[PDB]
Amino acid sequence: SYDIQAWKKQCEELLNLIFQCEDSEPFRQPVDLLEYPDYRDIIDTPMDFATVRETLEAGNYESPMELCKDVRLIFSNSKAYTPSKRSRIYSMSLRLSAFFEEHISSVLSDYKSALRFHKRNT
Ligand SMILES: CC(C)NC(=O)N1CCN(C(=O)c2ccco2)[C@@H](C)C1
Repeated sequence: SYDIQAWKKQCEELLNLIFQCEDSEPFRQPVDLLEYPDYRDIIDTPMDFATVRETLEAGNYESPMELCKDVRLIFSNSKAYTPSKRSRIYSMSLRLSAFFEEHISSVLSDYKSALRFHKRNT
């Protein structure tokens, strides 16, 4: 399975699954700096799943590792903002993260395998 390009549609389909999860609701759009006027004091780099989908569809990811780093930033930002480990929105974040990690591992493995095959004889 040595298709170097296959990660992109695999990531589009996984973003579609994430958008169907009720747990994605708080993460589908950039945080509004009205309801949370301090947000930028805590969080240096906002990220959300619509920004990730747009960056992918623009042709602005070179690899599924870069997409993975942005998705993990959504979850670390939610960790940085939660008052406790017992919030609705942080709790939703940890379930969505488990689901994402379960599905992205094969995408990453297949991509890195494809790149090693492409360099086998270099
Ligand atoms: C719908 C809109 C785009 N999202 C939004 O307003 N958010 C999502 C990010 N966020 C958290 O991560 C959080 C952790 C604990 C409590 O809140 C809050 C600032 C609320």
